[PDB]
Amino acid sequence: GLMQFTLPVRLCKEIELFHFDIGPFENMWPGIFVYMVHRSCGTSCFELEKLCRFIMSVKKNYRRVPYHNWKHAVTVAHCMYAILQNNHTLFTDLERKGLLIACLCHDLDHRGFSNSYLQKFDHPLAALYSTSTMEQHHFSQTVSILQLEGHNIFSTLSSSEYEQVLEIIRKAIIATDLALYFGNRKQLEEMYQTGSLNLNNQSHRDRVIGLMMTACDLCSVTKLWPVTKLTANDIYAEFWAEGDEMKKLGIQPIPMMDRDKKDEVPQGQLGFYNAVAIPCYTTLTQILPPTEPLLKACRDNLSQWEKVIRGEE
Ligand SMILES: Nc1ncc(OCC2CCCC2)cn1
Ligand SMILES: [Mg+2]
Ligand SMILES: [Zn+2]
Repeated sequence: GLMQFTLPVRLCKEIELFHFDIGPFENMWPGIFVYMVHRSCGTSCFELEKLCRFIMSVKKNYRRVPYHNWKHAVTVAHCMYAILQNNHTLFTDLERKGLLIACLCHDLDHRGFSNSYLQKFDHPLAALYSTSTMEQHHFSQTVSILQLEGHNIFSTLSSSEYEQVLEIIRKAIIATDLALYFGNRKQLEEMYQTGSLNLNNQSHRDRVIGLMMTACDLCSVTKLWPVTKLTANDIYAEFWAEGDEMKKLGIQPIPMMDRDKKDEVPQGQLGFYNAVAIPCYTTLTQILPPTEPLLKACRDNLSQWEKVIRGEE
């Protein structure tokens, strides 16, 4: 285990920043993830042969969809890495191990369709899992890959630590269901403001990890404008495909998913930053002050979308 991963100078420096873009070279993404695990967790956290086999099976189980693909998995993992590196002492050994794996696995086998579309289509997964449909599926796929021979990266954990890490991963992946975020953020807002937020309270830790998962999952809105703007195209490529599939079931989709209403995109992003993103990063900055650069970048991107609307770009 004297084999370190190193990145070229520009990446070695920029990877520490919240707004890092992992770049268009797919073959560098595994090495970027291993680099992050080594610095975030330690060079001993995982057996490298097992980790590499885990990563390549996870990659194979992401689909070639415009947005919810392998690049998203690694991008979301990198956002978690930056949060963990700016909040060193706040998180246990198992949490750091668990959360980067949770982020890598959080959208496993995504087909580019919302929980709503599965329900309206009457997909088998909607019968198996009544709520957080895709998210229970992502966690199921995680456990499946973990159970493949030579893929159990948690092998050296005790039985109790193993149940703990798999519970961190399960709660973290379920928390990426945006329908759960609204209630979770509201509850964290109340607890921070009334002064009852207690990081020794496991149910409180769970909620804070939940908000971090939402924060990492939405992190396209916290990049530099050229990345945010170009990621928005991939996000909308999926929304519009889903809108088309709604129209095939004889259902008018919400306007955000209707490709006849592309003109309304900039105003839809405004609503989304105001309703979801800004509140998310505001509450996260309150609980974890060193994540402030995410809120700042989100506010900058909101300002850029206001400029699109005024015809200034
Ligand atoms: N930039 C961005 N990122 C995520 C978004 O999700 C939109 C939700 C509303 C219904 C579908 C999910 C939107 N815009
Ligand atoms: Mg998801
Ligand atoms: Zn995601």
